Amino acid sequence: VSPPPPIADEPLTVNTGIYLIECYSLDDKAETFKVNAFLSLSWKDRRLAFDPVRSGVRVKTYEPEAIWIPEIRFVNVENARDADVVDISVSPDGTVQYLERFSARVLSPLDFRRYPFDSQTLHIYLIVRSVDTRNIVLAVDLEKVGKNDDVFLTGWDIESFTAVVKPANFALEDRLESKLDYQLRISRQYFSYIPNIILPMLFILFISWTAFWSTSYEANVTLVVSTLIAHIAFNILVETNLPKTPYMTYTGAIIFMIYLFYFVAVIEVTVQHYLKVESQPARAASITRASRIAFPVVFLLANIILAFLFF
Amino acid sequence: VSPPPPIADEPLTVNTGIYLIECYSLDDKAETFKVNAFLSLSWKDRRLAFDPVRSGVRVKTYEPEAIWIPEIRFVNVENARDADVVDISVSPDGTVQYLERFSARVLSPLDFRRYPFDSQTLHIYLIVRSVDTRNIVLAVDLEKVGKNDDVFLTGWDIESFTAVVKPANFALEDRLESKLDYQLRISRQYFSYIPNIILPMLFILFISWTAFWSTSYEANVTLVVSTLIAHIAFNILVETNLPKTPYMTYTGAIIFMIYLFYFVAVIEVTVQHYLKVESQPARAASITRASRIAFPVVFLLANIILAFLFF
Amino acid sequence: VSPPPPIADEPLTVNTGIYLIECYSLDDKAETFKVNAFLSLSWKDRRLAFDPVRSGVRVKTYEPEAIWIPEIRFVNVENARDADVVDISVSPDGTVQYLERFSARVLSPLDFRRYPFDSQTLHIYLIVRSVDTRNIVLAVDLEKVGKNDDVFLTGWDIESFTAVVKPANFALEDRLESKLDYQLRISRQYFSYIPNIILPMLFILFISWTAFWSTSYEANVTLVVSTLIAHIAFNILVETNLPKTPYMTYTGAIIFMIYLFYFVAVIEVTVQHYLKVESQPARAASITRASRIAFPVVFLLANIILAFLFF
Amino acid sequence: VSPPPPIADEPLTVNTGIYLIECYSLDDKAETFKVNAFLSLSWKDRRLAFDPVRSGVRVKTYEPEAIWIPEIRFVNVENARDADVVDISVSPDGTVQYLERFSARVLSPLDFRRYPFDSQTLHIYLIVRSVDTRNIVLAVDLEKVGKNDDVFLTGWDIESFTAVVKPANFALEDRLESKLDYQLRISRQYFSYIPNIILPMLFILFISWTAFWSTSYEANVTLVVSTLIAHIAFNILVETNLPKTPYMTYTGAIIFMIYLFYFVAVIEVTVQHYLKVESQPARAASITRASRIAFPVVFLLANIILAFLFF
Amino acid sequence: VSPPPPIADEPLTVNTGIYLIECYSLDDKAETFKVNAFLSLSWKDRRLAFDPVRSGVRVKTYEPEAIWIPEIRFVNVENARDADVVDISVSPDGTVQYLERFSARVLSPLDFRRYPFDSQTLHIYLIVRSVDTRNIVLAVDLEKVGKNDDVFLTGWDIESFTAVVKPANFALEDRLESKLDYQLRISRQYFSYIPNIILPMLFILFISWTAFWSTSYEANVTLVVSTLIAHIAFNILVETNLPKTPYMTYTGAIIFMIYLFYFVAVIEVTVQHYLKVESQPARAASITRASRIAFPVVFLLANIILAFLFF
Ligand SMILES: [Cl-]
Ligand SMILES: [Cl-]
Ligand SMILES: [Cl-]
Repeated sequence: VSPPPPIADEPLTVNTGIYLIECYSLDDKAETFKVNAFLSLSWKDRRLAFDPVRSGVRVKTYEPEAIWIPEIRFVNVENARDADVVDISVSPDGTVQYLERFSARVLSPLDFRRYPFDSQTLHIYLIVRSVDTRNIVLAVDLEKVGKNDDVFLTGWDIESFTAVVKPANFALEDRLESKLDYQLRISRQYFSYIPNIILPMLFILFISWTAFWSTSYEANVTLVVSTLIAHIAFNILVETNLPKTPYMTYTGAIIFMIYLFYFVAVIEVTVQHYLKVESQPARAASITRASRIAFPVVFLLANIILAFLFF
Repeated sequence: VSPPPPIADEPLTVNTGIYLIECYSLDDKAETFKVNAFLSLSWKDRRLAFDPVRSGVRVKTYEPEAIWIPEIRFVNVENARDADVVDISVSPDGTVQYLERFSARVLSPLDFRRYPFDSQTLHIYLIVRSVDTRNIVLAVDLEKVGKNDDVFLTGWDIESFTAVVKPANFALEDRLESKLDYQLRISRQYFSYIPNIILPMLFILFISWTAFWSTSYEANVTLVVSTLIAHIAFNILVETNLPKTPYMTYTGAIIFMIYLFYFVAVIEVTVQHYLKVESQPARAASITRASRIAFPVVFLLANIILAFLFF
Repeated sequence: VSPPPPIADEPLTVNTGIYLIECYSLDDKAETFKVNAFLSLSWKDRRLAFDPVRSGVRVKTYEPEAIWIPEIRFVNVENARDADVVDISVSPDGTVQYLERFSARVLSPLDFRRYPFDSQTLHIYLIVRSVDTRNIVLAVDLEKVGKNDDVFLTGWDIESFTAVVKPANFALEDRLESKLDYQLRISRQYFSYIPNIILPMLFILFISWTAFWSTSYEANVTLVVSTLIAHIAFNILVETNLPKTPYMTYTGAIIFMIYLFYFVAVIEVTVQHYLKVESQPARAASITRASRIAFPVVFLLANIILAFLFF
Repeated sequence: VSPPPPIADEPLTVNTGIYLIECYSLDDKAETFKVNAFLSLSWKDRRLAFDPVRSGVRVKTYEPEAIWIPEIRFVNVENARDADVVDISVSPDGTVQYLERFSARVLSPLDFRRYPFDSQTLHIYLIVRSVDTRNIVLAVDLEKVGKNDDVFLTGWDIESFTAVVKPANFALEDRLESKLDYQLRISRQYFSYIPNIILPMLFILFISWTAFWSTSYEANVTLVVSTLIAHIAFNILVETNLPKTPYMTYTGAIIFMIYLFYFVAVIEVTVQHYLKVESQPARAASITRASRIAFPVVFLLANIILAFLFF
Repeated sequence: VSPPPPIADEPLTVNTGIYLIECYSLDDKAETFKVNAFLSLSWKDRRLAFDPVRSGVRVKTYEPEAIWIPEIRFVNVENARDADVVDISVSPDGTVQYLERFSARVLSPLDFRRYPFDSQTLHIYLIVRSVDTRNIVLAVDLEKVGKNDDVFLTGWDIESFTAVVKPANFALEDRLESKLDYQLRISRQYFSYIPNIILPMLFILFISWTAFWSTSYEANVTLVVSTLIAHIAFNILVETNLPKTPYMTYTGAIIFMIYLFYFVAVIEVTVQHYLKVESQPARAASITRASRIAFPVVFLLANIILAFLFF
């Protein structure tokens, strides 16, 4: 075959809809996710039209390579989609109803600034290249767009699956291409991170601060440096969950700022000990007593400085 | 082709059965598992019926694309099934017997609340979309549903493979779809976890508690902080076996509660030492002697508080 | 096509043979292994028989989908086999010679009780489903079963590749199925494990025992707890080589028993120190001197208790 | 089919262009990256030419296996490309316009000398083998070469995608082959590495240096050796991001040089302690006080020695 | 089709050549590597021969399934090769020129005795099975065997790609098979390993030896045991780069021998301390002073004992 000829000089509207049956494998590091969904297309090809009265049953089915079907292709995917054709129904008036079920690996970027309290807007871009004999445009059949009540993306809640109704079209290598935008919004399930990363990472920090109620370098070094080792256990665990962002993550800031509250603690401790060899135990254990508040304070300030700075 | 015409105005019962030949790769983190099984279908298409007497042999075989075969598709899979067709036998009266062997990667969620003492109900959902010319319904051929005596899902015992006989059917994008539910129940083999995770994780905790029979900060810090390091070895090992649940796991609770019995131990130790610089060795080593029971008690209580809270 | 009609009322013998060209990727954790082998089949279909004298060359070749070929399928595989057809030769008398080379991922379980001193019996099960018009049986063409002198399964020696000549056949969903059993026996190359896991894991234990010739808690805690950290390095390395068995592995026992000889060492040390604060340096360093033999003894006993218990 | 016959004795120019739709998965260790792009070809086959006036619409479409299409193949790929054919338009004068969209895994080496401040020149080599009946040459259709404003290669900025216009051609196994060179230049997003690797790796080093303001071996050993442990945490993390280069990386130098500033620190410390048993506390704590500047100096020198040496 | 009939009673020589376009992914652990190469075949089938003077152009091209092409198959591969056919040219005299480009994952074992200073001989074995009607033999077209100036196998230098000209042929399941042997020799790029594994692993050892210039058990235990921890960091990193060999690696020996120079160091230290409690500070610090040379000596001896033993 080859396309429907234009009765006027109009371009052909093709009526698209994506209905999600599964979302799975949101891979943060990779900035991807797998989807499994119906893709539903719908266009007018009068060449196929017919008389219901004489022909018998209302609507006519075709095997795929019988009729002309538009080159609808996903933009932002790695795996060029794996699809079964489900039904092709042609209505009396030459209007076609195409349905495939597909699954593909989509490549939408994620913004980690607010990790692990972030939300995202995933993107499934649909395209169609316009042929020789006529232009083609896509548009949204808002009733053939949805998702399942099953659909669970482990570690995220799912807000909306909507579609930007207006396809911005444009010239790509001499011909026109029409591009739609489907939008899956999600919010990270942050609960996990409290008792798995934050509360522990804090306890091991707080332990470090017990060297303010001690005056034994021999022991304080152990206190602070050992807990720094323990903290390092949890920096290398968090920084490889995520990709190398060229912008600062919020968790990453918190974590990096902690590397001072160890560094500076060592300084205080190293000083308190210094002065006590230099015999000013008054001035030494002024500092050390100060710290007992300075540290918890400057922390609760500076986490609130950051909190605001990031939200 | 195209479907059997409805003699009355009835829908079309299709007679389904899944017989498991292999279950494997239950992936906890992914919330998936691979299955390899016969799918057996069975429907009435009178167009194919015949006279055995004037025939040859009793029953007639067809190559797949010869006859009309219903669009039976798995719902909750990532890999749209890999299938070889095994036999299509048509009985004299137009009743078809379809058999394929398939294997697919199924995506059923697991509830980790009781890990690693949990059990699960896996789900293989079968669907069929209803065509223009008539509706289609599924139902269970209870004699064509089973599993092998071979079948072993490493790290789980397998209870039942049954099927919810009544398919709840419903409207999806204008047409009807009929959905069955096959149910594989399993229970985790928890033995591994005793001598691999729990008993060790306890010994390293108990060691921490030897700092109640000591009065040497210089050493006690080492005792408690080192064992905390060792414990951290086993938190990062358990917390990446599993997915990030937004609900509290039972193992996760135990583990998180342990991070206090290190934190609080440090407090006690830090205090006992504090008081000894402030000269109340009586009051100091009252506490220290108390702890010798307080800790083991509050633990056996609070593990039994949790145990109950989770079971 | 459809099968050879039975001249008597006999079932059809199909003459099977597997010749291994490669075994590779024995995956302990997965309980699998990849094989790459000739599958050779051989049956009598008189419909194909012919006159050599008049027809020309002695034996006739056919492209696969020309003749009737039996549905031979592997039972215990994940990847339903990838096969090239190599030759189909039909002898004058209607006897067919089928040869494919295949490769597949086989799923045979392994028994780890004796790891890493274990041996295994891998299993490649061949099946054939019996048709409508006649029954089918498999049997072994003992001269078409072997393996290469190349074949190396890294980390295992390979004993035998034999086949249980008698196929136990049986009824599966109304029809007969005939199942053969091919058996690849292997023994683990345990040498690696001596200087990589056992000898080191022992040295770090023996170091722990230097705290019996010391009377400095400050230091002994360090000695024992540090070496316990080092030992933990090698428990988490061994326990993820293997799958979670619900039965006790021999290596796992040894390892778990070691977690006492650290625990109990801490006890002794914690005691020796205790008594020295309570002023019985005699009784304290009686124990400590006892231990110097108690420990190495109770170890050589209890590894020999286990050794016998497991062999 | 078979090629266009040469009107003169000229070779055939084929007009190539690659338009990148996605770059992703730059795998440093593997020295690869996945691309997804239009490949656009364009040649003159007069056999296909026609009269527009009589034939109807201006330009003629063909299904792929209808016409002769040149054997264009990618050189430096692992996955021999996955391609859909998009359009084949033949202009009146026998000039063909071929368009496929492809995606492939490209194998271009990366130079890590300046990691993680490096830039790279990726390479997509296009080839065509020349046939019996005539020679074939490639050349660049500079207007059909570009990339998207979407295209993001996580962790890199993308400079240019250009093409070396002149294909160097040559004899390979008796016949000619013509090879083009497309060039994707990129620069690593180094920001991530400051607060994730460098600043921490420095703090843990600076802590080591607090043992110059201390005179307690018992503690200094702890200070220096513990921080060396912490540093080892970050050497094994960096050295497995990257491949085993046979040339010195810049990060690797820095890191390896740090292993001296621990080694030499131990020496100083071990000495200061030695002398203090030998009773020259003057000479001992001359050294120690010297070091307080020697170390930070020799570091700022030697990082600047290297910095220059590498840039 | 079916083969060329033998004019005499000779077997058919088939003229093979492999030209490497890419080698990549030498996987030490797996004992594999991916190759991407031309396979070029060449045989005499007179049935295809012709008269150039009357037929027109010198040489005739055929689509693959037109002519008889020999069953050439790779022996030692996991992935049964992925191939495009490039050209089939038939010369006037019935001699065929076949060319495919293929890529496959080859399974050649590597000998790790001398790791990481080893070299290897990779193996790509070509086979052909001999038919009913006549025998087939392979042989090398030495001018159609080579490699690219591009070809880079990251972490190895590439010496030669040659072919054992004489195919040893043999009987496999009743018929003859002819097997060629192509040989890719490579040498490991060992530079990486000096500043990444050996020099550090030595510094951490040398630090251990600073406990000979100290007489503080409290501290020496820390010195030696901590550095043993640090060394363990680098044993578990080296021992999982490589497969479990049943023979001793050279790196593995060095590493295992190091586990004594920690063990024995502990002994010395544990002794020096013992004697100081038993009051022979002379005899104690005789040993300690001896060691200061004993250790570095016995090391430079015993690494040279081994060096020789392995080379
Ligand atoms: Cl697509
Ligand atoms: Cl499906
Ligand atoms: Cl290609």
